[PDB]
Amino acid sequence: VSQVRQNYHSDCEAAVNRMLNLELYASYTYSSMYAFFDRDDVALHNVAEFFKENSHEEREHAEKFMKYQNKRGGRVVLQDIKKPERDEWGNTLEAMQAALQLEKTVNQALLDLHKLATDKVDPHLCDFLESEYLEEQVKDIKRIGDFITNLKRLGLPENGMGEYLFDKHSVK
Amino acid sequence: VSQVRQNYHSDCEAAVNRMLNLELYASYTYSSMYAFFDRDDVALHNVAEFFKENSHEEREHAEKFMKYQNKRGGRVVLQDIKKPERDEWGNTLEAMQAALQLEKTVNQALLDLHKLATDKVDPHLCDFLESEYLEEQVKDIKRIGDFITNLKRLGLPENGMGEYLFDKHSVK
Amino acid sequence: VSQVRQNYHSDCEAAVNRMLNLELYASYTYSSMYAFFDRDDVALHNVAEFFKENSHEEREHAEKFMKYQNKRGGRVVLQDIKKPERDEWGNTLEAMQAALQLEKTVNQALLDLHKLATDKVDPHLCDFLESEYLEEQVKDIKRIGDFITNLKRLGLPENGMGEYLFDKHSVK
Amino acid sequence: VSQVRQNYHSDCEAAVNRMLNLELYASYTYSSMYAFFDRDDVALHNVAEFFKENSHEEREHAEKFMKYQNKRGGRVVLQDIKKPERDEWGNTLEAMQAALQLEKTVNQALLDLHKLATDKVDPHLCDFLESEYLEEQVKDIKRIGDFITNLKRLGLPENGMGEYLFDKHSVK
Ligand SMILES: [Cl-]
Ligand SMILES: [Cl-]
Ligand SMILES: [Cl-]
Ligand SMILES: [Cl-]
Ligand SMILES: [Cl-]
Ligand SMILES: [Cl-]
Ligand SMILES: [Cl-]
Ligand SMILES: [Cl-]
Ligand SMILES: [Cl-]
Ligand SMILES: [Cl-]
Ligand SMILES: [Cl-]
Ligand SMILES: [Cl-]
Ligand SMILES: [Cl-]
Ligand SMILES: [Cl-]
Ligand SMILES: [Cl-]
Ligand SMILES: [Cl-]
Ligand SMILES: [Cl-]
Ligand SMILES: [Cl-]
Ligand SMILES: [Cl-]
Ligand SMILES: [Cl-]
Ligand SMILES: [Cl-]
Ligand SMILES: [Cl-]
Ligand SMILES: [Cl-]
Ligand SMILES: [Cl-]
Ligand SMILES: [Cl-]
Ligand SMILES: [Cl-]
Ligand SMILES: [Cl-]
Ligand SMILES: [Cl-]
Ligand SMILES: [Cl-]
Ligand SMILES: [Cl-]
Ligand SMILES: [Cl-]
Ligand SMILES: [Cl-]
Ligand SMILES: [Cl-]
Ligand SMILES: [Fe+2]
Ligand SMILES: [Fe+2]
Ligand SMILES: [Fe+2]
Ligand SMILES: [Fe+2]
Ligand SMILES: [Fe+2]
Ligand SMILES: [Fe+2]
Ligand SMILES: [Fe+2]
Ligand SMILES: [Fe+2]
Ligand SMILES: [Fe+2]
Ligand SMILES: [Fe+2]
Ligand SMILES: [Fe+2]
Ligand SMILES: [Fe+2]
Ligand SMILES: [Fe+2]
Ligand SMILES: [Fe+2]
Ligand SMILES: [Fe+2]
Ligand SMILES: [Mg+2]
Ligand SMILES: [Mg+2]
Ligand SMILES: [Mg+2]
Ligand SMILES: [Mg+2]
Ligand SMILES: [Mg+2]
Ligand SMILES: [Mg+2]
Ligand SMILES: [Mg+2]
Ligand SMILES: [Mg+2]
Ligand SMILES: [Mg+2]
Ligand SMILES: [Mg+2]
Ligand SMILES: [Mg+2]
Ligand SMILES: [Mg+2]
Ligand SMILES: [Mg+2]
Ligand SMILES: [Mg+2]
Ligand SMILES: [Mg+2]
Ligand SMILES: [Mg+2]
Ligand SMILES: [Mg+2]
Ligand SMILES: [Mg+2]
Ligand SMILES: [Mg+2]
Ligand SMILES: [Mg+2]
Ligand SMILES: [Mg+2]
Ligand SMILES: [Mg+2]
Ligand SMILES: [Mg+2]
Ligand SMILES: [Mg+2]
Ligand SMILES: [Mg+2]
Repeated sequence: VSQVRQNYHSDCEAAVNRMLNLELYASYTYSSMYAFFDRDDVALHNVAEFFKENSHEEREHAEKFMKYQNKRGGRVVLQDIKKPERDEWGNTLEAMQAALQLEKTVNQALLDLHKLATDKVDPHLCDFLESEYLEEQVKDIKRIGDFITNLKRLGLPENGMGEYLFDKHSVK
Repeated sequence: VSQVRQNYHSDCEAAVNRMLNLELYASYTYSSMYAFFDRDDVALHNVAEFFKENSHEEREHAEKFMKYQNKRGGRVVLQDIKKPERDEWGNTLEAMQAALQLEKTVNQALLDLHKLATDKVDPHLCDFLESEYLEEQVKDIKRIGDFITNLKRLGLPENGMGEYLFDKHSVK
Repeated sequence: VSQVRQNYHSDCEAAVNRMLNLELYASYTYSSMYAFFDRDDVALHNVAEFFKENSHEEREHAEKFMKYQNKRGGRVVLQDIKKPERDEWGNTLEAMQAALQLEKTVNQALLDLHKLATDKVDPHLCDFLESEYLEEQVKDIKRIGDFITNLKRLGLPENGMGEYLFDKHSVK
Repeated sequence: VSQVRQNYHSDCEAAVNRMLNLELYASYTYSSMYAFFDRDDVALHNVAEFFKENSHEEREHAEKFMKYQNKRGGRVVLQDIKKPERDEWGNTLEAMQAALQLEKTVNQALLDLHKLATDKVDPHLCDFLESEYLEEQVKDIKRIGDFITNLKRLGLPENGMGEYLFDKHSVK
């Protein structure tokens, strides 16, 4: 019943709230990875800062969904932000593998929201996802995949010298 | 039979001409609102200038449809620009309510043209509407809705002090 | 057993993790207030931006506790970030009253952590709280109290003109 | 009997002189590490310069205690600066392990002086230690711990290539 609401299905409104939550969950997982790589017994500061920056990006993505919801006349409904799946992330390779799976989980949720928007004939929501989320996700998945290939080439997890070299030449 | 024409359905060509006319109609309605708020017995100059700027925006939107029509090899066909529904617009709240309904009428026509372009499998016309019209319409509807909420909060239509305050702090 | 750990009690390590969580909870509550004041049927954008900025400040406070934990050789342990107490915040006065109580809840948790650090004879943790958190909390509580006094003076919750005036002259 | 003396216990005056001596001892140990890494048969110049800079920092810390003593009306009493525990420091890992233990010895002496100042109700001396010494010590211990983690990852002491890489990418 919002005065601005036009062509905005209840199902899309709810799916935007769920997508908002998933972006916040992804942010929190990257915060955990930042804190792990900043541990004195891990101490890979460029890796830590890579994940801290990703945490900020995902929070920005969540805030853009809040703004979107209000622009369309939907109502932001928040739920708990679940803690990350792990308390410790092993090493740079294990963390990047977890980041790749997280990025693909977020991408699948964005693609599913695009399919719902398509089914409800919502071109504005389709354009928003295509213009503000789907290309960044493909770029992020490619970047992380490239890093995993390099970490395997550098002999992770066993090769500690390879892990050091990655921190000093791939994320400086 | 234009040498440039490719994947451009006659129905979409005609609907672009009708959409062009509606943009010119919207421009003319905003011109009327400008002239009303510039009356000596209305005298809300920042409100008048808000509507004058919207009149120019809608004329620009119409000219972009003329250029689009020619780029695709369609032919611009003009019809009369109907005078606005009212000769006088009451007060800032009544005018903003009329502007919200006008913006939603224009938005519905753009969404209907997007559905026709989708049915005729015209991705260029879909992209044009998504990239050049649909996001501006959502932003404009949100802005006007926000203003209506504030005018009601300020006690319009009865509260003349509230109307003055809006002119001096919301559209300066 | 961290190689850096010195004079850092397990109880203080755990209380820092709980304090981290409370800062994230406070951030999330301010995010909710931002989204509420950005609604088309609320539409107090300077109030919304005040709360959005507070949301960012509290996230920064949480990240500083993560860095602190690692500097001392403690281990960051994350828990769920609980959703805010309300889904809607009434009006500027109700939201500022909720913000004052939230700031005093955070302040009481910081004072309780300072008392634990005092009992465990941890001057570094005491100094950190005194230098990085306790003075900002007193300033924030004073600012919000001052705003509540002004909102009451302006006739909130009933006086919508007063609410408009506050948005346009106290948080611009 | 100094005209400036107020709330300055004899025990704190003596403990400041002992703390002064320990800072000079720490400076001298870092001087020894500088000279070791500058040897032609060691030749890790960035490591050498790291330790030379730490030697200067500790001398500055000692001079600040001399100034403090005089500000409070105590009297500087100097003792011999004992030569460092070792004449040669093995390799970058052995030296960093010795530096970590030295930093924790200095930190424990600062914490013990803070406890004495607390027992004698000397808030000025407490503030001085908290503001000028205790946070730098936590930062220094964290930095050295992080370096030790990286040197172990790089295969020290056996992996000479790892030692070279550290000199060229961690302390450049
Ligand atoms: Cl709708
Ligand atoms: Cl529709
Ligand atoms: Cl619906
Ligand atoms: Cl929902
Ligand atoms: Cl659950
Ligand atoms: Cl785990
Ligand atoms: Cl995942
Ligand atoms: Cl969905
Ligand atoms: Cl054609
Ligand atoms: Cl085709
Ligand atoms: Cl055709
Ligand atoms: Cl036509
Ligand atoms: Cl007619
Ligand atoms: Cl009329
Ligand atoms: Cl209309
Ligand atoms: Cl149509
Ligand atoms: Cl300890
Ligand atoms: Cl101690
Ligand atoms: Cl303990
Ligand atoms: Cl814990
Ligand atoms: Cl619970
Ligand atoms: Cl509620
Ligand atoms: Cl609270
Ligand atoms: Cl506590
Ligand atoms: Cl005295
Ligand atoms: Cl005294
Ligand atoms: Cl005495
Ligand atoms: Cl002495
Ligand atoms: Cl002796
Ligand atoms: Cl020796
Ligand atoms: Cl030592
Ligand atoms: Cl002492
Ligand atoms: Cl290299
Ligand atoms: Fe994202
Ligand atoms: Fe991403
Ligand atoms: Fe990204
Ligand atoms: Fe338009
Ligand atoms: Fe597009
Ligand atoms: Fe418009
Ligand atoms: Fe516009
Ligand atoms: Fe004013
Ligand atoms: Fe905070
Ligand atoms: Fe104190
Ligand atoms: Fe605060
Ligand atoms: Fe603040
Ligand atoms: Fe020192
Ligand atoms: Fe130090
Ligand atoms: Fe230092
Ligand atoms: Mg309504
Ligand atoms: Mg619904
Ligand atoms: Mg979910
Ligand atoms: Mg759980
Ligand atoms: Mg793009
Ligand atoms: Mg690349
Ligand atoms: Mg021809
Ligand atoms: Mg035709
Ligand atoms: Mg028409
Ligand atoms: Mg007629
Ligand atoms: Mg766009
Ligand atoms: Mg706005
Ligand atoms: Mg260890
Ligand atoms: Mg413990
Ligand atoms: Mg808690
Ligand atoms: Mg719950
Ligand atoms: Mg005490
Ligand atoms: Mg201060
Ligand atoms: Mg003030
Ligand atoms: Mg004398
Ligand atoms: Mg004496
Ligand atoms: Mg001594
Ligand atoms: Mg001797
Ligand atoms: Mg300090
Ligand atoms: Mg560091």
